[PDB]
Amino acid sequence: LNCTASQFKCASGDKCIGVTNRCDGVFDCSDNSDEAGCPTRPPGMCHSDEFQCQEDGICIPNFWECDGHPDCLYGSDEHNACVPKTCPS
Repeated sequence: LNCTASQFKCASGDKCIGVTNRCDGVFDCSDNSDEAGCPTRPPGMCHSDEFQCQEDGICIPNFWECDGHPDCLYGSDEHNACVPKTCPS
């Protein structure tokens, strides 16, 4: 018998782990079918959701960009070109 859609049916079929553990960085079931299809695709550039810092390229969440805090090595996340409004209220 099958399992719920929330339970990712592993290609092995041994364990029907949840989709929350599908591509979660953890080999939950056999053959790593949960993590086999991980579309990280970092071709030297960070993922779309993660801002790539200018000086070093270290990936940070895009929310950290122009967040009022120099998360970057040189604060390129708070780059002068941004001029964010960043209303405290």
